[PDB]
Amino acid sequence: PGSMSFRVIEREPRAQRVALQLVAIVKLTRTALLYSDPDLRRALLQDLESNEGVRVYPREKTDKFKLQPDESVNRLIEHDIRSRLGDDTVIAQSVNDIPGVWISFKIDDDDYWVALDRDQLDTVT
Amino acid sequence: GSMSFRVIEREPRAQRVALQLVAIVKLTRTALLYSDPDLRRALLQDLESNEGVRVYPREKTDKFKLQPDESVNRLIEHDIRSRLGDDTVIAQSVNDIPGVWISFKIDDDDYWVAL
Repeated sequence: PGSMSFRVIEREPRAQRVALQLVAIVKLTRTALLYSDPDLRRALLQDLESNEGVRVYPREKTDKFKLQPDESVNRLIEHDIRSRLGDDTVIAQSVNDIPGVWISFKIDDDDYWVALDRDQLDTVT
Repeated sequence: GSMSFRVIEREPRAQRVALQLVAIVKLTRTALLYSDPDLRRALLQDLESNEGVRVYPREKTDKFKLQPDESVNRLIEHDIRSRLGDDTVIAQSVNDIPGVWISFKIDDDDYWVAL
């Protein structure tokens, strides 16, 4: 049980909690939409909004967005998310001047956002 | 503080494992609820392979075993049922397969999620 080190566990377990939760929301939202009945898809999207606070927007070439504040916790959360969703995942604090937690996804060649009503990326809901 | 009337001193926090399990079940149930019937096999395969979420039919003949009756488990179970419904079965095994087993229902169809 060693005395020569200096590094100790700090806040990393919380970052993992937050990240794995966000990864679940994005993956399950994508899956729900991918396999949805087209006749029920509006209802699905309303259900996600009302019961999970998840909004789905098309991701357009004309979208502007702002990256998360470059703080150490945010870097760790983002890194943990990208480990599961892919390097090219875009994670933002606002898109088209709407604040939130914004995470990109794709279905084949169609691009989307998941938008969550959260003041901070470092949030456990 | 221990004898005081402050919220933080008198009420246990929601177990994070419980709220996470709730979110997974809610989303899974949502995916299934609005799914295209011809895509339900594909959906179930994707849930298992890509999200680690295994959905099975729940049959009347299923044997299940309840979680150990310890105070933490009672609080987790209470937090799950307060969000999913009091009809929710929560089990440590179904048909002698260990796991975190949580039931849900859509119309006349009963299901398990194993995590």
